[PDB]
Amino acid sequence: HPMAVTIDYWDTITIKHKETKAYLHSHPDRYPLRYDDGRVSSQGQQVTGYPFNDTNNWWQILPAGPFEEPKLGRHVKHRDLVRLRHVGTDTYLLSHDVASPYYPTNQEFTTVSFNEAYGDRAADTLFEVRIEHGKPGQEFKSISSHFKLIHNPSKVAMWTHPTPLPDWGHRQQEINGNKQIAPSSNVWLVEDIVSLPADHKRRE
Ligand code: NA
Repeated sequence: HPMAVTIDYWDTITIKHKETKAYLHSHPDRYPLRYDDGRVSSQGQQVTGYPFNDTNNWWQILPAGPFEEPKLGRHVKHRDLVRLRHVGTDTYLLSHDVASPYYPTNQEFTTVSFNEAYGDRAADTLFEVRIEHGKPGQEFKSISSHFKLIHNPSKVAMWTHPTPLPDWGHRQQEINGNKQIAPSSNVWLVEDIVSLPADHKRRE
């Protein structure tokens, strides 16, 4: 497929849910302190699934360890640990054992600052890219690498479903951590390497 290209660290990408077609998304709005059932959220930045194309779908895929200046040509591979930086808010994807908006059993997904992501909350910002049918050393590619995104501390899978969030979440889809990895509803794909120009050698 001409749009199936190996993804490199520091690329900016869009991440699309295979079954619902929603894009992984974020924006400045926060989770409410209390849900209707009385549970308490982290009040962190919302992470949602959004059906349309906009800049709030853009995430930069980054390495898992200490901060380093950008390098070119470092391919992401099956089962690598990664961070995902939301470009529009300059925050870092995080999950933790706080119950999600609609599923008391599933982990909340949110974002955190650079200082948190490379400091005391670093472990909670690491996610494994588990390619469906992946083999050791296999390169992660746009379009063709269907994958599950596994939170490294807890082994929950990033998940979504169709029933929209309330108005506080802009009636977008919930994103949370599924305790079961096997379901096909845990499958995502990278639709576009946004940062990689159309004339770049990597597309040849
Ligand atoms: Na582009």
